[PDB]
Amino acid sequence: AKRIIACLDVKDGRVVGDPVELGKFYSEIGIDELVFLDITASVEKRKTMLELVEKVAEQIDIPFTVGGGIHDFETASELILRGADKVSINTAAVENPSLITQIAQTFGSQAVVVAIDAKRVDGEFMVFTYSGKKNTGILLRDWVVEVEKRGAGEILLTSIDRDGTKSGADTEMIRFVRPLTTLPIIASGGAGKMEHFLEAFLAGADAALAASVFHFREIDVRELKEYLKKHGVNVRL
Repeated sequence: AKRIIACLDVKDGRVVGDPVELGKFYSEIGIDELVFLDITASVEKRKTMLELVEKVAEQIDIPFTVGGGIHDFETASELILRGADKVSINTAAVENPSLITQIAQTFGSQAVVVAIDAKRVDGEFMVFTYSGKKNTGILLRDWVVEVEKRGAGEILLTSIDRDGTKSGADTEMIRFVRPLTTLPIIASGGAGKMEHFLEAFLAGADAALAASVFHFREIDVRELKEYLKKHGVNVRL
């Protein structure tokens, strides 16, 4: 049941056109799920994220994920109890793979999205943390397996190379990750036209995430659902 997810990068409660009326619009246009990525000053970060969950939960009935600087279980728990359906963790998850299990045991595995940012380094796929500032030296191959074994429910796969380029998704990497795990894969980064979405689902993606191409209105998601369904992709329309 392939999903079209819209990602909303947000700072201090604004998109980087508040996050709520924007996701409001997306819930109506036909978006299946939302993702909110907060880049707030860390001293106001916890309160701003909680407030954002509140206001989006008050008017949006489709699943939404919130992430970005979620460092422990208490932050994850309060964001879920406040109205979020899933949390995404990357850096805390990498530095502490136990955290996947910890969130998953209270909120189920389906409540834990692990965001994997990967990049080619010397011919190998490698996991990056701190928003692509740190090469962890961990092979994406090894980290994907461990992520599922720890109890994750979904993997948000972003190619740092092809992210924000509009020149197509990283189908070689999706195909690389696809035989390694069972979890739904959310491909993020690269899509700049509808054909890139089809290419992503053929690679093995269970869901497509785009941020810039939806906001700038380069792609309509009704049009895009029509298109993919036309060419055999099982989308909910």
